[PDB]
Amino acid sequence: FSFPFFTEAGMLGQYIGFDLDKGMIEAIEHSLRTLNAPEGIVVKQGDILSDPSGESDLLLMFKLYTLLDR
RNA sequence: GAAUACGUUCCCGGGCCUUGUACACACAGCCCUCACACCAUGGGAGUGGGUUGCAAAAGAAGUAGGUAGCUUAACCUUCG
Ligand SMILES: [Mg+2]
Ligand SMILES: [Mg+2]
Ligand SMILES: [Mg+2]
Repeated sequence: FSFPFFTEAGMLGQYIGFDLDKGMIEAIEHSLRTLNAPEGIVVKQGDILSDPSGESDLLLMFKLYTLLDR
């Protein structure tokens, strides 16, 4: 829900955060219409101690910490 | 200068006693946080032999056996 403040500046591109807890991702992904969260943002599951492959521009690391160095 | 506690179940404080205790300066006891180094142990792709076992092949020296080639002083010579 950082989008209200990410777009307060004008980030409007594809923000897609990847968690693993599906009982938490689906307890927060239903919000798309229930809460009427902005319609310009996707979310998809994924880890990073296993899957850091792709290309993007900004790489938000919030709960990475040293769990990958664990 | 006088209207006059019917009553002690109640941590100003102590005695008698009991069970414990996560107790001995001596009373109370259920994590929120992490890459965690570095010496010791249990492992552990492959390397390598020791010592070699096993299926064999090949066999140096020596010892023994055979042996039509070859060679030779003692013996017998029939004297070839
Ligand atoms: Mg007392
Ligand atoms: Mg041997
Ligand atoms: Mg010989």
